[PDB]
Order: sequence, then structure tokens, then C-alpha cells
Amino acid sequence: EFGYIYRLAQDYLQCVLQIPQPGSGPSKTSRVLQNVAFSVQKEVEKNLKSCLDNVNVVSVDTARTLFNQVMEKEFEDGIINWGRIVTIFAFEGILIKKLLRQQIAPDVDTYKEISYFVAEFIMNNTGEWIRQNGGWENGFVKKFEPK
Ligand SMILES: *CCC(=O)N(c1ccc(O[C@@H]2CC[C@@H](N)C2)cc1)[C@@H](C)c1ccc(C(F)(F)F)c(C#N)c1
Repeated sequence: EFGYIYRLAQDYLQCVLQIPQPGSGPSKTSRVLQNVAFSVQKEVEKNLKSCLDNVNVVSVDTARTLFNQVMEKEFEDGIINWGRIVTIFAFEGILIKKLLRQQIAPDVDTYKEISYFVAEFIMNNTGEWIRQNGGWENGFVKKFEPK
């Protein structure tokens, strides 16, 4: 459900921003996701450096527009797979790093807005495929957890 996906998206943004939230800590799914998505994010940052250096992410609306353009390109052939879902989180990590650095009126309460639209996209466009492929615990974690 939305709340579950929003918590994954929020946890990943907090991981990239170096602000882990105090308390019981991230779930097993979140821990596995942070590891795989961060690895994909680092690869994307290097491989698409010229492409990422040409944008100025001055606002949440600018980040939303950029994210939608990436999603149209990522899923243009209509196929969904777990590697593509991990790539969504990798792009939200890149967007929050650019927003911290380039946002016009830096607003600490706008990192949750990026997490929100990423969760809306995941739920609306990939949610049914995720559920049919086992959800996060029986699908995602089984595929990507350490061997
Ligand atoms: C380089 C083209 C470009 O400026 N661009 C863009 C980046 C990435 C894709 O598609 C991904 C790579 C190929 C597929 N696997 C998906 C498409 C277009 C823009 C729209 C862009 C630049 C920078 C960012 C950044 F992350 F830095 F904020 C985004 C985003 N989000 C998009």
C-alpha cells in the first residue's frame, strides 16, 4: 500500500541525505533496498554525469518534471522488472542531492515531497506488477537480499 512505499522512499532519501531517523530503524526490505539502490545510483551518477550536470533542480516542481521525463524513458517499452523499480529510487536519490545543492529557497520540509511523488508513481504505475511478483518481502527481498 501507499504508506509502505512512501516509507521505503523516505528511508532511501534519509539514507542519501545522511540523516537516518532515530528509533527502531529501517525494516529488512528498506535495508536491502538502500544497498542495491545506492549501488545503482553511484553507477548512474558516473555514467550520466554530463547529463546530470546540465540541469539546475531549483524547486520540487522542477524535480517532478525531471523525474517524469526519466520515467517516460525508463518504461518506454512498457516492460517492468525489479531492476527498473530499483532505478526509480536511484533517480530520487540523485534528485534530492541536486535539490539540497540547488533549491532556490532551501526548504528542509520539501525532501518529503520528492519521496511523496516517487511513491505515487511507484504505486500507480508499478504497484500491480509488484503485487503479482510477490510484493516487497516475497518478491523484492527474495531477489536482492544477500546470498
Ligand atoms: C541526459 C538526458 C537528460 O538531460 N535527462 C534524462 C536523464 C535520464 C533519462 O533516462 C534514464 C537514463 C536512460 C534510462 N535508463 C532512464 C532520461 C533523460 C533529464 C530529463 C534529466 C537530467 C538530470 C536529472 C537529475 F537526476 F539529475 F535530476 C534528471 C532526473 N530525475 C533528468
